[PDB]
Amino acid sequence: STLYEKLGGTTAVDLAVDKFYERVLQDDRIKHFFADVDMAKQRAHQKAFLTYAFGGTDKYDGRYMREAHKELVENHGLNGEHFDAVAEDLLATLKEMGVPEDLIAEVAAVAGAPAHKRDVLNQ
Ligand code: HEM
Ligand SMILES: [K+]
Repeated sequence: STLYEKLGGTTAVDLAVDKFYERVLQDDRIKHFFADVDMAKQRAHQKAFLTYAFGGTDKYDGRYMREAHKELVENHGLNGEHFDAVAEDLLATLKEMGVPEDLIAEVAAVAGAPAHKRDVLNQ
């Protein structure tokens, strides 16, 4: 199954989520998409994204993805350049964790997959 077991338990998951959260928070390309939400919810998001990318797709229905990002698309100007910045932040986090470049490619293909990018971007 999912995230806890793929990364190797509680501490490892928290490490991945915190590093990802940190990088995105400091990323001027995209930090503003989180301006109207609290810090706890910003981290919860990076956790969700990470879970998805590692293969916990199940709980993130495309229709829910479309709706969940609709205000970003309509109100914050969310586009593909932004989507890519977040994907790239995740992969940079996993590299900074020593995760193998092949295995980063595996999640890179998931997180950045056309049907999901299409849903997030309200294409
Ligand atoms: C792997 C791709 C992604 C998945 C699976 C995903 C999933 C989610 C989910 C499940 C929520 C809902 C949180 C909630 O309802 O409590 C959410 C919210 C959000 N996502 Fe994503 N997301 C993805 C990519 C992105 C990207 C690329 C951005 C760009 C910044 C983004 C920005 C946001 C924002 C701003 C919210 C709303 C925060 C809030 O109001 O709670 N997401 N996303
Ligand atoms: K543990």
